[PDB]
Amino acid sequence: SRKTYTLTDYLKNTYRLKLYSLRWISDHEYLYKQENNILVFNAEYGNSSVFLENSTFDEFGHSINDYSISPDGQFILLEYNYVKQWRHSYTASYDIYDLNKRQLITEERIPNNTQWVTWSPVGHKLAYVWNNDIYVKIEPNLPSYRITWTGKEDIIYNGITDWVYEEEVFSAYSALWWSPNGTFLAYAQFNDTEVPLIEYSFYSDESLQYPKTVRVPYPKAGAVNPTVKFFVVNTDSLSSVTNATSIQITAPASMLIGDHYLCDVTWATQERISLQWLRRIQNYSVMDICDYDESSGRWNCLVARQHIEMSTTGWVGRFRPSEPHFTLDGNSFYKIISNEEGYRHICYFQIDKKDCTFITKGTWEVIGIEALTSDYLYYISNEYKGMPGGRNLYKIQLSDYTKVTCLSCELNPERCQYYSVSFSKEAKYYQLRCSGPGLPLYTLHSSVNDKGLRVLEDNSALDKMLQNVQMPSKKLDFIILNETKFWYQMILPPHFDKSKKYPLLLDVYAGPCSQKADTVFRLNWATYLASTENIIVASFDGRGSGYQGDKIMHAINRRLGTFEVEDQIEAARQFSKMGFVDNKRIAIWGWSYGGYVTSMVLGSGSGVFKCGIAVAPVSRWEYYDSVYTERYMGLPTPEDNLDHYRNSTVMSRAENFKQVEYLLIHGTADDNVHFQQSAQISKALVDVGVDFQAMWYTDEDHGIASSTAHQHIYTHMSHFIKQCFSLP
Amino acid sequence: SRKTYTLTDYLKNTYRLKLYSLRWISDHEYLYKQENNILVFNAEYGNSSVFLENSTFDEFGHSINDYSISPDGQFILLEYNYVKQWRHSYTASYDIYDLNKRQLITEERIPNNTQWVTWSPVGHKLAYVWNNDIYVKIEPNLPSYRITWTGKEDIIYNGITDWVYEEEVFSAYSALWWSPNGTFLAYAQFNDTEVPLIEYSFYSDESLQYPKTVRVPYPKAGAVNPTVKFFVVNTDSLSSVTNATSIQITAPASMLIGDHYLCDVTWATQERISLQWLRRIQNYSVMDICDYDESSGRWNCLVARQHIEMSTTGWVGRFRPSEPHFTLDGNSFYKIISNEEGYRHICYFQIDKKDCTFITKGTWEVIGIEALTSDYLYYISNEYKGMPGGRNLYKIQLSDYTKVTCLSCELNPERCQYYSVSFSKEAKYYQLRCSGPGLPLYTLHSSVNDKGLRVLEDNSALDKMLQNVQMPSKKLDFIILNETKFWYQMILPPHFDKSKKYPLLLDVYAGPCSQKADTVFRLNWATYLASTENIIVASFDGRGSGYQGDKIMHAINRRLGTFEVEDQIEAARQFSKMGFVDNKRIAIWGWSYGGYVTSMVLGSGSGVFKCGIAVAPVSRWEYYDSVYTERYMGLPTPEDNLDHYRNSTVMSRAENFKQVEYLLIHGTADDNVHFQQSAQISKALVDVGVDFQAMWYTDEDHGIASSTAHQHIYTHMSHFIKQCFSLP
Ligand SMILES: *[C@@H]1O[C@H](CO)[C@@H](O)[C@H](O)[C@H]1NC(C)=O
Ligand SMILES: *[C@@H]1O[C@H](CO)[C@@H](O)[C@H](O)[C@H]1NC(C)=O
Ligand SMILES: *[C@@H]1O[C@H](CO)[C@@H](O)[C@H](O)[C@H]1NC(C)=O
Ligand SMILES: *[C@@H]1O[C@H](CO)[C@@H](O)[C@H](O)[C@H]1NC(C)=O
Ligand SMILES: *[C@@H]1O[C@H](CO)[C@@H](O)[C@H](O)[C@H]1NC(C)=O
Ligand SMILES: *[C@@H]1O[C@H](CO)[C@@H](O)[C@H](O)[C@H]1NC(C)=O
Ligand SMILES: *[C@@H]1O[C@H](CO)[C@@H](O)[C@H](O)[C@H]1NC(C)=O
Ligand SMILES: *[C@H]1O[C@H](CO)[C@@H](O)[C@H](O)[C@H]1NC(C)=O
Ligand SMILES: [Hg+2]
Ligand SMILES: [Hg+2]
Ligand SMILES: [Hg+2]
Ligand SMILES: [Hg+2]
Ligand SMILES: [Hg+2]
Ligand SMILES: [Hg+2]
Repeated sequence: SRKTYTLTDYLKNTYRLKLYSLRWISDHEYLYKQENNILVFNAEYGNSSVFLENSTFDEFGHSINDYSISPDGQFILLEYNYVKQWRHSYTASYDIYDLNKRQLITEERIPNNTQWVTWSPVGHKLAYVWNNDIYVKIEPNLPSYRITWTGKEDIIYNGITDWVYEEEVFSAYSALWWSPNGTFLAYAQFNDTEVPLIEYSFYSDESLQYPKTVRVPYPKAGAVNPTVKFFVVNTDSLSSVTNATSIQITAPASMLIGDHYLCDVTWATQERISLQWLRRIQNYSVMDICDYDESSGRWNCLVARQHIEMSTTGWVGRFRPSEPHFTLDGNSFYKIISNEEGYRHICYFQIDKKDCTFITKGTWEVIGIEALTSDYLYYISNEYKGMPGGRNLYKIQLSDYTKVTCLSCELNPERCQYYSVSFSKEAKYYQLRCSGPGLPLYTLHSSVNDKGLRVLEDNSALDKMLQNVQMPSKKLDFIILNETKFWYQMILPPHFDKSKKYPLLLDVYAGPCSQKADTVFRLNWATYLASTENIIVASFDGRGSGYQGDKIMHAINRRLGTFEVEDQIEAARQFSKMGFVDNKRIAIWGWSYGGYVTSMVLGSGSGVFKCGIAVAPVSRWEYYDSVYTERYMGLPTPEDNLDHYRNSTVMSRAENFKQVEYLLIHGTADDNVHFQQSAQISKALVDVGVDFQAMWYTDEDHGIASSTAHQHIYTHMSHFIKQCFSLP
Repeated sequence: SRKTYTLTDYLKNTYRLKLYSLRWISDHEYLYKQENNILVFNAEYGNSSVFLENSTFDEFGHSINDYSISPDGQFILLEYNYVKQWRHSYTASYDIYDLNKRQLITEERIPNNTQWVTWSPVGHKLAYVWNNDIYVKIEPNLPSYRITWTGKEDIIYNGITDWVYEEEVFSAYSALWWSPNGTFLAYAQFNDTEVPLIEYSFYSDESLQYPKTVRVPYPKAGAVNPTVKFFVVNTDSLSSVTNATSIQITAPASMLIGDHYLCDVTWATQERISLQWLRRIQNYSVMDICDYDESSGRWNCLVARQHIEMSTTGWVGRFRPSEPHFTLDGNSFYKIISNEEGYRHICYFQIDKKDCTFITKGTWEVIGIEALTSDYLYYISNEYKGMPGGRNLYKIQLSDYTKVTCLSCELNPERCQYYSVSFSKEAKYYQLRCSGPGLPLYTLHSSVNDKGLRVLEDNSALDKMLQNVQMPSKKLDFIILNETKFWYQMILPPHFDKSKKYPLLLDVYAGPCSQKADTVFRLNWATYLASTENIIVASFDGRGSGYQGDKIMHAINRRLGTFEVEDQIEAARQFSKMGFVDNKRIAIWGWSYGGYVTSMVLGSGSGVFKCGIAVAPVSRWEYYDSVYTERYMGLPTPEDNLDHYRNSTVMSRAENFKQVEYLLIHGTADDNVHFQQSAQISKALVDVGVDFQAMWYTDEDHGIASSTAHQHIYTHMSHFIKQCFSLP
């Protein structure tokens, strides 16, 4: 009798997950916004106070989009007139509110169209980027000191990243790193002069008479990449009129040999910076340790103190070289690295010593190092119950690596099997965030004896609403393919009954290092397909998938569009032999990498799939960005990996699409996976006389996330799938 | 007759219409290319021989695209390396083969990437355009003299048209006019310096890593237009030492006041040039008559033989000012002019005399004037039987305008009701080509005692094949709306039965001056729909339609998207009364203006149509080019016609599309009706939550006519009509 979870429930967000996003501000307090008051909370006791009254900024005269409070708490940054660029980049205007007075500063304001701004870690110095150059303000109401003069739109970038660096290398727009002191300001400079431009039309509102042409410096696989330089400036010695000096730190000679990337920057102490470099052929990386010289005022990077990682099996790291976590004295650090068995585990490195010491081991992987004090290293892993799709927090006593406690595994075991965490300063307290399989649960904890303090949000409201709906359930399990375990999940209709045959939709991603079978709770399209349409929605993690060692993850090295495509096909075959799936109605779908795989699968000739939908697919690896593509495929030259670049396009399989119903969807302002990609798919299908269905989304990007396009795309795909499956 | 006319039949051209395309070279001979031999025929006696054996250029090495025989028969131009640009423009390589000898010319060759070439009208001089400048060659083997020096890609065009002039004003790439003597070369020069650029992506072959951005100067409604100058050069007085002397003829003062166009250039005599100009507000045109002053060496245009044309109820002419046809002495001319009842008839004008004398009159119109001799003017009209969609050749004895003979009306009246004609020089002979309603029939005739000489092609072959096909029939008739006849045509399934109820597809074009109901024989998609799927395919000529007088044609003046739209809706309602139509299955489709009307009708909320298809539609007039749009719509400013430009978009009717099923299709490289227009349609349906189907065609233009794309669009559109009509 209860209602079923509908498409409109998913589209209009009727059943909302409650969050608890906080920001630690010391070792025992955090910020949290409640009824848009900015509150501070005391971790030990739970009492809270109003940091910034909800009311303040009513008469400000602009919607305020975000805020950033100075560390040594005298000022707050108000961000307004936000306009987005890419995934992380944007432009905004900024005001500064002096808290020890009820006053906005009216002088020497951060300019409009500022590209990035950051407080120093302690105090209240500011650094920002405007017209691609860096400026520094020692006091909020004083003139800034201009640090760089070479900034030039789409060409020279100081303190911010260009397109590939934002998106693929740093996952950030920012390229500024303050000293822990606030003394030094380090920054990167990117030069894109000879990087070729992607060009596409942007139509805008109907009033625009001529379409705009967007031009973005974007290196396609094998193309000229941007170069990079690294600098450090002393912020304590600046002059009102005299030009600031930037000291350059040069990449090591083993990188200057050819094309390379700056992949990570980390201050180990007030006087030591760690720079992690990577070769364009992403086989070799070097961490350089650079020390400030009292005498010279320059920075020395001793060659014998370089740390080097290489891979024979594939590439370095998952999506990048892993982060180094330094002990307080900066004399040693911890880092995740692939062990001799090919499983990622924590290694202990001492700076002027060469090898490292593994401190964890086994047939599972450390997902991340989350905190480090002198007594303990805290990390997240998939160790628990041998479930690669689960995640828990652990604690290692550094005096004996065998002394390891799981801090979250048994807290609430049927409801919580996927945790992330956020530690205060010095790791005195931590917030735990369980993401499933039950409703998300956010808790607070004390480190001394790992006692539970409270419960921050338990989603009881959602719980009450959900009891009135026929929610689907989720099965997480594995099949054997050729001697090996491969995991999958199924989202099953309510009142599931295995004596019936349900239509099956295989929801695929399957890019290198990905994981689609897990223990997270989600309310999504699949929820609606199972709850209302009685469709089984399955995801499978095959070769190339992550978190289960390099034998599985690297199987696809230099070979995209191969075993990962095959494995999705085999999984669907096995699913078909389960008494409960009807083999006449198996479909497949995905987005991005999932779109490519869906396309390759539909073009395989397998006969297993009746229909599929590819949204914003990659179609040919030569059309994709250098950093991501070359990492897995090398260079598209005859000298290297051209042949497989050519053998692994969707277009080459055009003829086999005659056996299937295909829906191809792409946003025309996709700066990431260019619309070109799908344009070449349709052209090939047309050259061969194959009929298929299509939809472009005007001015939409890779997310197709504007509110109306999002409703529209899922509406269209629901129609397509219902008809494929003969559902009214 | 058994088997039916199939989709494949249409797409594969199983049933070809034979043609007889001939080229007159004198008063009594024509060239005809059979297979690939060029044959010369004698018209009086009908004997023929081979002019150029198909074998001659076996060792040329290059595939020859076309040929052009000099007028004195001494040389032939061979065109090869043809690369198509827009509708008429293209580039190519040229050779000249010397006929009396059998020698290709190796000296002073026409250069590669030549943009236009033309022989003088009588002899063998050559004029060509390369890199936007004009060159002249007195003899094929001699050095060319450079006439212009200002040529500049996309900016200065000497002797060739820019995009708008090519497509909309001259309907030709050429902008060169040799005098009948070959003495003078007149030419036009276009300046597109400030015309804005339309920009769109061209993806090319799979191998292109980065898409190309195509950029073309194209004036949208109300934007800056190209300017034009007119020059004349004496080609008998050229020298290798001195530079060519071009004499400018300026446009009349009354055009010089504002933006204007050069619309038509005609040599009246060896020394007299007629230039027609039109104001950007296409309500005033001026014909200037200019004469060469032998002593001065100049050209003078007497403000007093200026002839003026103004429309009260609309614009001037049909798609442009009508062409003047000068008597041999040049002192008088005939031209089609709307008379005082609003019907287009032939007026006779004497060069320095006021007014003109109408030599035809009646409720019907002259379609074109085809030939002029001392004693007779020949012309085509729709007078016969009062059928506006019928066409026939007539003769008027000039010494008594009441003596009018119809030359084609009774040749074969049941098979032939739509004629065009091609006259030899001096009009001693004519080829009639009948287009329907029976199979095409080409005949040759002598003008003396209009005697039929021979049947050239009767399509006997096709006739026999069609006997074995269940061919649809065509019904051409009218309905009476207010007190006015509006014509329609229906294409009917074989074995039609007025007792059953058929689904109906309304096939629309309906732009200004157009005609979709006529007596022409066609083998097309409608043929298939009717013969195999049993769909009635109807078209209707409502207000705004042509050839029935200005009252109907001008009704849509400054109001595109109103009455032409409503009348299509009303025609469909009327077809529903007629008891052989299933009124649950009515669809509408169209291309271009037809896409626009289709979309305006689907979005009118009439409830009359179930579904419809729009191909490369105009969606908002501010997006379309200046010359065509402003003719019918004036300028889009607050002082002129902005309100109606804004209330006639497809986008404003978005919400209404929820009542119907729509398929929108457009090529991404459409340089005429920009993909933009459909991108704005799609985005408006998304912002209102309307689902619909789509198909973009990559790198296709307004014609979407490469064979694979043509096959693929009609295939996709057939599936769509079939499912909307519940037809397997
Ligand atoms: C919590 O309460 C204590 C005791 O009154 C007070 O000192 C502290 O400032 C309070 N913390 C907050 C964040 O309101
Ligand atoms: C920024 O924005 C406002 C309005 O857009 C303008 O008045 C102001 O002077 C600009 N400059 C600032 C605030 O730095
Ligand atoms: C950017 O690199 C190019 C080399 O192509 C060079 O012309 C230019 O000087 C560089 N600019 C800077 C500031 O490094
Ligand atoms: C037609 O026949 C006449 C008489 O022999 C001949 O002179 C003429 O050249 C022929 N014409 C053609 C085009 O074959
Ligand atoms: C045209 O191009 C071809 C091939 O590049 C060359 O052989 C020829 O010399 C060029 N010049 C001409 C034909 O005027
Ligand atoms: C083309 O027009 C531009 C803009 O007025 C003008 O500056 C230029 O001289 C013109 N050039 C020619 C050759 O007519
Ligand atoms: C010929 O005249 C043009 C302008 O009409 C000039 O630009 C060119 O340099 C001249 N060359 C000679 C040979 O005088
Ligand atoms: C701001 O906070 C107060 C105090 O809790 C709350 O009751 C009020 O509704 C809030 N008002 C706004 C502007 O959200
Ligand atoms: Hg990188
Ligand atoms: Hg990296
Ligand atoms: Hg990866
Ligand atoms: Hg014109
Ligand atoms: Hg014109
Ligand atoms: Hg017209």
